[PDB]
Amino acid sequence: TPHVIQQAQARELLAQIDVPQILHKLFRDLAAGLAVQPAQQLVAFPKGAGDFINYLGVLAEDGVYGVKTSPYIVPLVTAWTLLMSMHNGQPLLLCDAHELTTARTAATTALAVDALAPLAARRLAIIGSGKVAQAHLRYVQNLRDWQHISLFSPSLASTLAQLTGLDPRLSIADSCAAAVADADVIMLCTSSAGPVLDPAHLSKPALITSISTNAPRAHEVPPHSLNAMQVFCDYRQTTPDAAGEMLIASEQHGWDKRAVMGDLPELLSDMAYQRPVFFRSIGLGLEDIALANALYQLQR
Amino acid sequence: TPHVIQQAQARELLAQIDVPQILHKLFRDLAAGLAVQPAQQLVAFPKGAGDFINYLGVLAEDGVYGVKTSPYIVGEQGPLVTAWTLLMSMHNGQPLLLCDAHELTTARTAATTALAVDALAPLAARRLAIIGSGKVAQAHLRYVQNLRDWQHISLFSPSLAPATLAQLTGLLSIADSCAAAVADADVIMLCTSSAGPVLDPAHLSKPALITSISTNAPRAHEVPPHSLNAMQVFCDYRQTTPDAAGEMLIASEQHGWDKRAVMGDLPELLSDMAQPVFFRSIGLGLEDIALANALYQLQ
Ligand SMILES: NC(=O)c1ccc[n+]([C@@H]2O[C@H](COP(=O)([O-])OP(=O)(O)OC[C@H]3O[C@@H](n4cnc5c(N)ncnc54)[C@H](OP(=O)(O)O)[C@@H]3O)[C@@H](O)[C@H]2O)c1
Ligand SMILES: NC(=O)c1ccc[n+]([C@@H]2O[C@H](COP(=O)([O-])OP(=O)(O)OC[C@H]3O[C@@H](n4cnc5c(N)ncnc54)[C@H](OP(=O)(O)O)[C@@H]3O)[C@@H](O)[C@H]2O)c1
Ligand SMILES: N[C@@H](CCCC[NH3+])C(=O)O
Repeated sequence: TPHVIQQAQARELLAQIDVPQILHKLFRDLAAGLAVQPAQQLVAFPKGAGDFINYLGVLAEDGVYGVKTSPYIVPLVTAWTLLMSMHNGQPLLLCDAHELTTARTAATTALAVDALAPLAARRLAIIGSGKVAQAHLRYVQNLRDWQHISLFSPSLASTLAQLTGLDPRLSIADSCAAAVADADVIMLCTSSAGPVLDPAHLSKPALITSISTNAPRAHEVPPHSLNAMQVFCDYRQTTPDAAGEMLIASEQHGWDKRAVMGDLPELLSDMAYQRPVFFRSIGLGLEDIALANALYQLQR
Repeated sequence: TPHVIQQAQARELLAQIDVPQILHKLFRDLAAGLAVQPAQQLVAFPKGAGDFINYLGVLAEDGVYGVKTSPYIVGEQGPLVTAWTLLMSMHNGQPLLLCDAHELTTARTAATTALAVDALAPLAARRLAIIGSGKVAQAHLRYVQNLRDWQHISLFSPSLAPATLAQLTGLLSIADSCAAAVADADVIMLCTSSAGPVLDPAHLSKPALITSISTNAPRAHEVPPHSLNAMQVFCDYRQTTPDAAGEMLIASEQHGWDKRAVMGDLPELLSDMAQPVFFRSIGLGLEDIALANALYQLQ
């Protein structure tokens, strides 16, 4: 120790791990106080040259804690996780967490789609076509008897067989509105700073999920729309004070956090469709540390 | 890369670097805006198991940032405390060095206090007292030895009243009490692992420079916090440390002390911008990142 895991081996090890299962466990443990989610810290480089965020997790029950450091340089974004022992204070693992991040994000949304989507859902929209959107598809393509799956990004008109080759039910829409038309579940998987979908423009109640974080107060629905949605999120205690649409809604549209009807801890320990349903994830250090730990236990 | 440097190798490379040099440059560099010193983060483990502190630094000059993590694991008769520094690249966002920072830390703590003693002690200061006799006290004694014409050096810990004879004779007396050790002292260096007061600046026979370094508890402090109201207060970095240093937090919360009485920090002292004297060090990530980066340059 410490084992140093570069990208290739990390991906090989990633493939041998049930991320949905690991995060499922992590949330029930968080619900029971067996894991602790510390605050993130963000530090700007001088002269616009970029930022870095440190994400933390304490897995008390497993006797490990960690930091993922993610620099954004000018646009290069990497991620590395250091796992430390709570028993002897020594480093266990230093792991390239670039792919681990993508997986946990999609698997976290996935857990929320499983807990929240109505059992008989048939139509799926994915907005965004990057790796996070593809992972989202990979991790939700089996959760329901989807008849139809729609995908839209701007760039998609102007490589297309990869996208349609991830599922036989997937077709490229020419517009957001086409993709989401008649959708039971809509997964917003974009880099967008600002709204990509108004829930007022829906033909029926849907489950809407959102993951965009790359911007100060980045958000994918209109902040006012939270007041018209049944609102869920990854963690009650952290996400409302950082999710852009949630801040803006509370500062300007009189939205109160107490309107949050459940987080994943509450959903997955059973403590938590006449209106649309909104699920917000912004990423939790605990997800990063859980995953790195799973690699560490696998690496032994 | 990344290189992993364990304890024994870290010490050897440490012997090859000029710590006071590096910290002098560093603190001038921080005053001039060329490096960022964000606040430390303390995270409690659940159920009284302990905590960790993460120290950050951006050395934008040398194209590196990093994080030193320091777990504090509660034990039966004393905490187990470690320190590992991860140094990252600002060009490609990859790790450069994961280094055991146990001894690096000891060195940058003593050297930080030596910078402070230089800039704050009377140029005609004669008698020196050191409270504590462990690794940190040994480092202090060896970094501050040629800063003044010391005519007497006294030293106290309750165990003396091994690896220090390795520093007794690395540079003069061992007192039988705290009081005896600090009689007529011009500079008193508190170099303990104490969580609470080891010296009351009100029982001194005359004014002195009093320095403090202990971080061996969430709010460790080596002087009664109320005493900060009767002392001219300086610290390593005024932007962050007044909000973490035990005695400053307690004084502010209960003794009506206010952080704006901080008459200077080290960036200010070593850029001529500053003004009984107390100096408080709790460690700063930049110091940690600077020293780690030195070891990385050596490879
Ligand atoms: N919540 C979390 O846990 C977490 C963690 C890390 C990252 N993230 C977020 O995940 C996002 C997706 O990551 P990625 O690697 O898949 O990124 P990416 O490769 O940059 O993909 C972004 C996608 O958003 C699409 N998009 C659709 N409508 C858009 C609109 N109106 N404005 C902007 N973009 C629009 C883009 O279309 P084009 O084809 O036209 O570009 C593109 O396909 C990141 O940008 C980040 O904010 C979330
Ligand atoms: N070690 C580092 O790298 C480093 C770096 C930055 C800050 N610090 C801080 O400095 C502290 C000291 O570190 P160290 O490595 O020198 O520890 P150490 O080797 O255990 O030495 C601590 C010394 O404090 C003495 N001391 C004197 N009066 C005391 C009192 N009233 N209560 C408690 N202790 C008293 C101890 O007495 P005995 O001789 O009777 O045991 C001992 O000599 C750390 O615990 C930490 O807060 C350490
Ligand atoms: N290892 C050090 C702690 C490192 C943190 C320095 N600010 C100690 O014994 O207390």
